[PDB]
Amino acid sequence: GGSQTVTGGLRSLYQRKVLPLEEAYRFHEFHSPALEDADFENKPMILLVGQYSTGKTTFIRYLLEQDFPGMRIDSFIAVMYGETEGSTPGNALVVDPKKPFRKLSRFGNAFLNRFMCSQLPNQVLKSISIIDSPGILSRISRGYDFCQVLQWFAERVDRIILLFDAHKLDISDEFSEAIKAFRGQDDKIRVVLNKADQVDTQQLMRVYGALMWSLGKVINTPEVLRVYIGSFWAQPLQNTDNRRLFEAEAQDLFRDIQSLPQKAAVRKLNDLIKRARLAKVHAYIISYLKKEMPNMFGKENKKRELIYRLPEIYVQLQREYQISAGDFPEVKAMQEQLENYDFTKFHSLKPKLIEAVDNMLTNKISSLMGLISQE
Amino acid sequence: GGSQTVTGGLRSLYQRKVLPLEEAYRFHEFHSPALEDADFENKPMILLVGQYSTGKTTFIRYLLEQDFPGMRIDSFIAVMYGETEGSTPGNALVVDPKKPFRKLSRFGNAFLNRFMCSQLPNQVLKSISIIDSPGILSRISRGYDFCQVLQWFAERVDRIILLFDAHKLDISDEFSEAIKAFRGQDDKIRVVLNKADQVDTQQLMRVYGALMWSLGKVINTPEVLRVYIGSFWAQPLQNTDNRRLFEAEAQDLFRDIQSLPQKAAVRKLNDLIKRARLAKVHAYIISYLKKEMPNMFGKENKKRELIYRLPEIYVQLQREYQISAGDFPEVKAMQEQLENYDFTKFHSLKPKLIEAVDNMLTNKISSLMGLISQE
Ligand SMILES: Nc1ncnc2c1ncn2[C@@H]1O[C@H](COP(=O)(O)OP(=O)(O)O)[C@@H](O)[C@H]1O
Ligand SMILES: Nc1ncnc2c1ncn2[C@@H]1O[C@H](COP(=O)(O)OP(=O)(O)O)[C@@H](O)[C@H]1O
Ligand SMILES: [Mg+2]
Ligand SMILES: [Mg+2]
Repeated sequence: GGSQTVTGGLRSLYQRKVLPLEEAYRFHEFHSPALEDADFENKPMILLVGQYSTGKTTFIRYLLEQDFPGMRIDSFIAVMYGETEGSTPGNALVVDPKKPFRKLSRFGNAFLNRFMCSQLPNQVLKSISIIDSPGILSRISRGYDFCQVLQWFAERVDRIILLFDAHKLDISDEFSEAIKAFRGQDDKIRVVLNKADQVDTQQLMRVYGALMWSLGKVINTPEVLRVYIGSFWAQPLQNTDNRRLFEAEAQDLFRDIQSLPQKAAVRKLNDLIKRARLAKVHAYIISYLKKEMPNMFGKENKKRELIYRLPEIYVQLQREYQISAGDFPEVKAMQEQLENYDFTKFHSLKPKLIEAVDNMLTNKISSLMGLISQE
Repeated sequence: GGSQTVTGGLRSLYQRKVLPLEEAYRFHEFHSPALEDADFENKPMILLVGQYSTGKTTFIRYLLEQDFPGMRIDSFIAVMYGETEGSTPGNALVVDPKKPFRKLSRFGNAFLNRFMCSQLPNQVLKSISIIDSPGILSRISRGYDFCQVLQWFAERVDRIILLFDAHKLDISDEFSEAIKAFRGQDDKIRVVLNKADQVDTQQLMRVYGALMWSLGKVINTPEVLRVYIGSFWAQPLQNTDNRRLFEAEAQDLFRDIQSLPQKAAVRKLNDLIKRARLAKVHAYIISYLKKEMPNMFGKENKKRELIYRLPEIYVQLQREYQISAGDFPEVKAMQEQLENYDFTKFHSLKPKLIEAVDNMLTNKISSLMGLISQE
């Protein structure tokens, strides 16, 4: 709801202020194409990795506080918002251009047959999407590369939740192999020690301790991971000795997840800023190239002189516009592309378009970050 | 007290039954010398490794339930039993032949000046000895190799206790370097998470979790370590939310330490058994060598034939005495030593002496293990 206003504000600011400066200097043919409305309406995703019978399917029902189609308390499920409670098989989901699952077609039927999108109107899903994963075992035989599909979600997911069972902590080689496939994205990982009320207090310490022991043994990062310890479902507690703990841990978890759409808003706001800066540089470059072109003859001779002297051009522009060499595009990649452009057809500099962007960066953004601040 | 009877029983059984079979065939000149009474009166030792201000000195006062000389709540201290409360500086301790600290002389004054033996009549010390260690810091500058002296205690100690502070868990590089020096003896290690009542329940989980995380990150062993979580001193509890836990953990700790003298008794009982078996083999070998020697001439010629055919002798004896080739001494090491012996001066086989040992192994040991069983 509130972050749908943020989404609208970003799209608006981009189309009114940034996009015209990209189109004026063919930004989209050099670097990246125009941003579609899909680039803005992204809800942060969560990947649930956990062995069989850990409680992932219940964990989802616990957050949503509601059932979802084809939940059945094994395959991949993408739980997302939807006007009506419905289910979409994977073979059809990977064709939907309004879904991030279009690239998943590379794994094929053996995977698609074990892939589904369950939709339902639920508050949680208005803000984020949950991707359940098949329960890892503790033999093997899947007609798709299970460790590569897991890897693929991890790179496009905002949060990864390793799920472990305090009643039966049995980290398997397959699970460990999956965790080693998530490395390089440890900041996305959190852990959940479920069914904590099933064991007595001493046993919880042995299990929880043996968990961290073997995790750090695997991830080999000085940055210890966060483990939310509790019993995550609607049922009563068995071993109430740590009731207060399990409740604070659940609140710490709800706060983590509830922050994801906010963190995403900022990430998008920063990406829009960086894009708007790159567009400025691109406009200053093309403009200078146009400025120097002769009024009539020696056009192809001047074009090649500019391309060869492009490194000097960069420094020329950095100084007379106080801009960083960091948001400049790579020198050689430009030169390779500037070969294919009639320099004389470029547009002279349009101060009207740059002012529109600089007025966005100085004034218009301070308010959005204020709209994000009001959680 | 009770394990002083075990000590006496072992010494008695060795002197009455084993030692005469070793002396009859010069066992002590080939393999290992006669066992002194010191070889039996060993009390298991404990090495306390822990950073500064963790509470080691209090931890010791907690177990003993009593002060000890020069405790001062930094240097090595060997807390051991003693008729009277006294203190012995290190420069004099390393000269005492009735102390295992005679080899420590290799590190010298810079270490000896930071080494002491505090004695006192205390029940705990009748059974075991505690070796406090200087508090590791969290700079460096000691005039002795701190990581080599620690290593030296670890190899002769029965139990190593890593001590950590839940109020300020700051594993330092020096401490980690020490823990890496204990590897290869992980079975001796236990951990103690002290001051657990100082933090709230959630913070305990973060600290305890971060501990195991970085420990397994260091020791790299699939065998997770045991961490006794509590507040180990006579004072009341601050955060009573986990009173029951901290009490069971302390009892689990007292049971671990209280078992050490029993485990040692068994280790000695097994070592005596293995020695008595090796003595038998040695007696059968020397006897056979004597048996084959000619009654008069060709003595040096026969001696060399036997030594060369000694591998065949081993198999000859293994079969006609149903004994394992495992407790046989190395073939070549014997041959190198059998050069220096007038074979004709050996003694013929003495069935009287072997029966004395076999009667010890069949009958006399079943009772000692019963004396150990009665904890
Ligand atoms: N918080 C909990 N405490 C104890 N048992 C639970 C809890 N949550 C789920 N379970 C049990 O664990 C089983 C596994 O549930 P499910 O989530 O379907 O498996 P998976 O997590 O592998 O999808 C269920 O039968 C349920 O009864
Ligand atoms: N169980 C405990 N809980 C809280 N504080 C403690 C506990 N035991 C000791 N302390 C405090 O920690 C400090 C360090 O004590 P000491 O054992 O002398 O240091 P070290 O362990 O480095 O020898 C002491 O001043 C004491 O007040
Ligand atoms: Mg599931
Ligand atoms: Mg101390």
